Amino acid sequence: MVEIILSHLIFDQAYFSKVWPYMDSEYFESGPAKNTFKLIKSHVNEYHSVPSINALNVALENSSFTETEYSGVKTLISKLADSPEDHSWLVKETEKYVQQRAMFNATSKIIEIQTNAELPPEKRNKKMPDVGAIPDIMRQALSISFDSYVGHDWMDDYEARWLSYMNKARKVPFKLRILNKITKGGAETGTLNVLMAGVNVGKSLGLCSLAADYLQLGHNVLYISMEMAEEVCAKRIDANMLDVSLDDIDDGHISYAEYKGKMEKWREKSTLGRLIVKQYPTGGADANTFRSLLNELKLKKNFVPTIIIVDYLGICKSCRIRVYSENSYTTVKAIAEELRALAVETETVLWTAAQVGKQAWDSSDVNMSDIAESAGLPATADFMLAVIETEELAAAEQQLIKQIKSRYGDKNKWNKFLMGVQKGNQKWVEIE
Amino acid sequence: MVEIILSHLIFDQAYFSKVWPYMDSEYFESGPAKNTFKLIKSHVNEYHSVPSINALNVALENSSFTETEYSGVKTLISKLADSPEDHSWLVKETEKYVQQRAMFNATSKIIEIQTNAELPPEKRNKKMPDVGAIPDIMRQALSISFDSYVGHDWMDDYEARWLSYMNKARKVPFKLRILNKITKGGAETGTLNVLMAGVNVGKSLGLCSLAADYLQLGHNVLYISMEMAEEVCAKRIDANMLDVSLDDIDDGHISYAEYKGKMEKWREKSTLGRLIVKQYPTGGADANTFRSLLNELKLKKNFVPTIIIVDYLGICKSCRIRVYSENSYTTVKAIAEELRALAVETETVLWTAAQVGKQAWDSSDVNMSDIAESAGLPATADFMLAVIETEELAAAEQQLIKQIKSRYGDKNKWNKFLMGVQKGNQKWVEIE
Amino acid sequence: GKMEKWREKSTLGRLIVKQYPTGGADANTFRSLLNELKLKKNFVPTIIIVDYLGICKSCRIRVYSENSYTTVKAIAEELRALAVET
Amino acid sequence: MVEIILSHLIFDQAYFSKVWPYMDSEYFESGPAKNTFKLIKSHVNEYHSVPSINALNVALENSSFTETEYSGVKTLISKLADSPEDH
DNA sequence: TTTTTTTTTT
Ligand SMILES: Nc1ncnc2c1ncn2[C@@H]1O[C@H](COP(=O)(O)OP(=O)(O)OP(O)(O)=S)[C@@H](O)[C@H]1O
Ligand SMILES: Nc1ncnc2c1ncn2[C@@H]1O[C@H](COP(=O)(O)OP(=O)(O)OP(O)(O)=S)[C@@H](O)[C@H]1O
Ligand SMILES: [Mg+2]
Ligand SMILES: [Mg+2]
Repeated sequence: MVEIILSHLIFDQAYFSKVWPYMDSEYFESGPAKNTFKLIKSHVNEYHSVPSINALNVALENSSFTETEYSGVKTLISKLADSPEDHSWLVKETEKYVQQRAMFNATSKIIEIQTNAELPPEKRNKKMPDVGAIPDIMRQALSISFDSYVGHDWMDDYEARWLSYMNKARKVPFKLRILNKITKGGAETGTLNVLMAGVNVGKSLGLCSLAADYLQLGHNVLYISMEMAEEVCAKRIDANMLDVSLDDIDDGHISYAEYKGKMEKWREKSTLGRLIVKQYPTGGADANTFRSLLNELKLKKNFVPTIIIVDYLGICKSCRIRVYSENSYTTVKAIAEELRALAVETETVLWTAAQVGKQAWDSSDVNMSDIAESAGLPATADFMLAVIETEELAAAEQQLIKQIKSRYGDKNKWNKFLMGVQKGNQKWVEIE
Repeated sequence: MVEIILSHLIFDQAYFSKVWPYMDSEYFESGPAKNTFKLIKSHVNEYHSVPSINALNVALENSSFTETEYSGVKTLISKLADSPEDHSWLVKETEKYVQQRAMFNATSKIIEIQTNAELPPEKRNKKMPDVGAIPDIMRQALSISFDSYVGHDWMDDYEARWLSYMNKARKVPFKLRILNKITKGGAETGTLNVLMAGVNVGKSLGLCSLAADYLQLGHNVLYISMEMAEEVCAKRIDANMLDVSLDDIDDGHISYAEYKGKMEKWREKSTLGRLIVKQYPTGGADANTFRSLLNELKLKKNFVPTIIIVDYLGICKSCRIRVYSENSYTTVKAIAEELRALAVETETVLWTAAQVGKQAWDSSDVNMSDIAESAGLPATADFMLAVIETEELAAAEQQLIKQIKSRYGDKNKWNKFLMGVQKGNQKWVEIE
Repeated sequence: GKMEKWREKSTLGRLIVKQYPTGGADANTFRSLLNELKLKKNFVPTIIIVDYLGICKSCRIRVYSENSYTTVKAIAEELRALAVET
Repeated sequence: MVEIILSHLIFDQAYFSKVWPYMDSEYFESGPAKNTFKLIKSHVNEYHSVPSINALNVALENSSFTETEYSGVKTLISKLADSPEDH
């Protein structure tokens, strides 16, 4: 049914718009269909417009086809006449035909490779790849996109925009009321959020608390620890969930009976996600390793996270440059860009913590210029919180959170607010 | 690798238990391998235990097939030896072989289906799958892999994590009341512990004292001196262990009789550990050099250290920054990260020392900002003790210790505590 | 009601919003996007607005063959060349 | 004496202890010996242990090698055996 | 070899 495909490519515009990128010369035939599709594709890539019948004829005249190909293309172009068909049905049939033809090409290549490899080494040909590259061509036949989004037309796509507005398909709510009220319903899907604070003042504590809350809200959470082992972060999360004090696990003040009892009482709830903690060596993992980790989790453990928390994002590799090849600014900006690209690609909320230069350690006020590792991070950041803590504030068992950078709302409404962080329990609560 | 797989299935149990389920009768061959695996699977089904060579022989005897196949399988069970290869390599190569054989079977089925399709409809078998069934089997070719430990799940790994809780895994006691009290059972294997003090305050004294304390408690210590020679470090260890003042060691007050007697007395103590001292030129020690000499000499001296000490962290050499760099911050941070990574890879407590800034030499208190030569070190350090010295405390033979940073406990609970120092004895004592 | 009221106006143009991965887009990628908007739709922009220039990737430098003042300036020159060309 | 060197690398543990870290790929020849030591290097860098004969000629030795050099490599692997003498 | 950057220290 290639003739219908070509006729609707030429005479229809919505049809051409819907499925251009999945049209390839290897999908029709070795005869007139491929030739006329080559004509169409040449005109398209040359003039950036759907050719008309006159344009196709003109391209035919100044071509290098023999008599047989000329006659076939001329007849096929003559047959091209517009007909009324269902748009969705046409799209579905195009998907079916493209899938079937890709599978046919794949299996033909498989036959060729297997048959030639069966031959003795002298009889076989080196022009054709060995059996080793069977799976890739086997998996490329199943990796056809079939969906292409060119842009968000402001006037033509206001229905979907309003559906996203009312449905809040982007916001991911917190468990703290103050965070929701300052972020207008939580953090969005493809975003990078930052906790800015000094050394040993509650960065990883805050990230573990956020991970615990997300896990409580039925979310698949992937905690990527860079400074402490898997058991340490899992112990912090255990202290947060089971309400066991962190000192108690060390001192053995909790019996295995009660620990297992509350573990069971947590595991029975259906409002509980899956948490996978994956520590990497300090400065030894990159965004490509993160993507491979996601792929392996999905394939083996059937795990696709919705929240990915990376504690101390700074100690990574940019995956584009050699490690320590550049200065701190360049490599950190590249790592942050890769992290936000991963967040937008997987539509996963990405939380992290930022180091602060010595000029703001033990200081009651923290600004965005006080960030240490780079200035390419705050530009790439969608939300930053200062987690300041002075001696007096630490005495009162609280931290001063400052909204130094907010893209979800105005950062001058509730700029200062106190948070009741419980240092022992690795969890913070709202003062209200 | 049919022979290896069959052998380690018959003999090994860890290999058998790790991957029994990912084994199909059609993975092996059309000849003797399939028959032997059929016999193994039949024996496992009849009796839920791994068979033995005699069991395979008798099962072959009571089996019935062609005499040529009988001889082939009998010869096949004549070569299955123990051959204890590595288990990780075993499972990895078995996974590779299984994936290759699954790919071969899928390819063969695809060829058969395509050949059946390219036939007149009269001469076709309806039992054969249609062309449309080809894609899904391709997924069955790609969706084959052994389950592997990807991350640390917080729920379905809680029992092992509790095992790591009740067992004080990754803990090394200190033989000192305040140290074990503040670290909640010693430092953890694969961490960074640092002493920050001014110039000539007792950093090397402290490291030697810790090395001796570990040596008493049956610990192997890899001392790496960057400033002092091996003889000097051995002398400091002697002064700490034998309670001989540094004056008496080089003034001749120590006699060979007493020295020999005390040495043999410590030799008879089976609780005594093993200590070595490797010296490197100032700024000429590398992480790769750490592993090399230990690797070959580990075979040569059967010595593996629980505690690795690197004197004067600030004057080491990086294994990633190839050329010398004037930037203190980047180089020192990279060196600290390299040290922490080496410690975690070897799973051994790493101790070091650090230099305070020029402004902290005359100060009675030391802050974390007053560190020198970098700010990446306080970020990479799991534990930091400031050895504060002042004239009044020096007169009282006491040095203040202030836990600047602690990931083992709360650094505000016992932040400041006096520790008695015997500089002549080069020893640490706890004030009661 | 407001959307349809704006659509009723004959003085209203067209707005196309396209998001690119941070670092993934390029001046040649921008040109390909313009060609795609001319092909798929009848859209030929008169105003092009980019949130930030330096995020993009140079079409001539491979990845980071040189420093910041060889890629950022190259992208700026490529974007001005795009403006002149279109 | 590359054959003796590789034989004692594979079979003698004490020899591997004092001689392997000072060994390199380009220290034997450009023929089969280089390929054999490359296989050994890959195995040791992948598992931190000396490969067995089976781990060498079965798991490896099935890489992208031409027949002329693959035959030589398998011949070299065949002629490997321990030699009793002092370390 | 020009640049841009974060940084420690006189
Ligand atoms: N194991 C622990 N037991 C008890 N309290 C702890 C423990 N670890 C940390 N704390 C407390 O939590 C505070 C912050 O700890 P962290 O979670 O490491 O915050 P941090 O800022 O990420 O630390 P770094 O190493 O600078 S990133 C410390 O100052 C202690 O008061
Ligand atoms: N051989 C020695 N004899 C007597 N006292 C010594 C000796 N070595 C060090 N000390 C004393 O021990 C204290 C500092 O010793 P060390 O630990 O060697 O110095 P440090 O902490 O390593 O600082 P550095 O490395 O010299 S900048 C001072 O009070 C010295 O007087
Ligand atoms: Mg922390
Ligand atoms: Mg000293």
